[PDB]
Amino acid sequence: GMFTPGNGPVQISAEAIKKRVEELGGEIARDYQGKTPHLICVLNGAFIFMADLVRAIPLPLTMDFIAISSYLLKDLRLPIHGRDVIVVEDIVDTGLTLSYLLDYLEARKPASVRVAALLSKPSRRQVEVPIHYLGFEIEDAYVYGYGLDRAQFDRNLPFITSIRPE
Amino acid sequence: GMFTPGNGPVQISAEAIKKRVEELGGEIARDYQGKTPHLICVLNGAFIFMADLVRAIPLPLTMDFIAISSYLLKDLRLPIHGRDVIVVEDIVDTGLTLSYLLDYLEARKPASVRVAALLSKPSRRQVEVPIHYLGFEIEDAYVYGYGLDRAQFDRNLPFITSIRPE
Ligand SMILES: Nc1nc2c(ncn2[C@@H]2O[C@H](COP(=O)(O)O)[C@@H](O)[C@H]2O)c(=O)[nH]1
Ligand SMILES: Nc1nc2c(ncn2[C@@H]2O[C@H](COP(=O)(O)O)[C@@H](O)[C@H]2O)c(=O)[nH]1
Repeated sequence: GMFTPGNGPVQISAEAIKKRVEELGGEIARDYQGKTPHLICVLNGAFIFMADLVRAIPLPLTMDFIAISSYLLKDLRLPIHGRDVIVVEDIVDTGLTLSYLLDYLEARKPASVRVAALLSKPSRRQVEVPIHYLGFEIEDAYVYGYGLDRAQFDRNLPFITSIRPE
Repeated sequence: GMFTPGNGPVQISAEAIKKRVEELGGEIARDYQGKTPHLICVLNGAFIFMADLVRAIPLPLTMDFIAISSYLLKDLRLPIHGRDVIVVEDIVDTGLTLSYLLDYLEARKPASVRVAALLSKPSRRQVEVPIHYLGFEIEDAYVYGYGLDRAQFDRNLPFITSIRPE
């Protein structure tokens, strides 16, 4: 029993991920100095990114967890009105899901909204959505690991890997 | 801006936590060899423990996330009937919540159910519940950090700390 990488074109080590997440955390801490952000994790794929990210943000903050599908499974529990909100996503593909979520959150009138996403495949972008804190921009490929699944499996791989289009 | 420990009687470093979680992961991997566990994370407090734990279990597995309160906020999404289920909890206090959850899960007839909890305060136990994979047994105190909150705050501290009864 060992963690094995797929043969896809995208591969990112736990160490590389670790270093990038720490930089993003430091960036957020700096940008939100003097404030109390409310980080909203988009389940299920972003829960590991969320876990590592928050531990790299030396600020007083709160968090929530929600589920959403393309075209809202889990609702918000804490108020976001007037809060400085930070959405934590796993990967931005077409951008549809994030687009719906941002409109949903904006309807409640938060003080501000910024987005943190571990990955982004801009060649697949169909709706322009903002990503203020991006881990890595990658080519078009189906990735998995580090929270992201492959038919519900492989969310436990400590690294990001992928399969071939075939 | 820096992570600061409270003055309570319970203090556990990120390093100590890291080492213990890795041992538990190795234990699960060994016990569940040849099987495909389904880990159910009890939100919100156990999401960091969950993130680190799964990355220390070199086995094919699936996961889900649910919310529950003393005396069921977020429901199950994946089937558990016939599955070898592992509940991932943050801390066992009176044991009431875990007791309800186990009965809930058992009603669906899983193949087996085992429990992993980062912490346990047995002096506060009112209902005997099983913990097959325990991180640390601690004295009675209100802890926070590493996913656990203090009025919704401090879930981001990379270590477990606590406050004084006063
Ligand atoms: N596991 C995995 N999920 C993906 C990938 N690309 C997109 N997704 C899923 O699709 C969701 C939204 O994609 P989008 O709405 O931007 O098209 C993401 O949050 C993610 O859960 C991928 O390459 N691997
Ligand atoms: N943050 C924090 N939460 C606790 C503590 N003790 C109990 N809880 C919360 O209460 C829930 C269940 O407690 P129980 O049902 O065993 O009495 C736990 O899952 C946890 O969320 C504590 O010391 N600190």
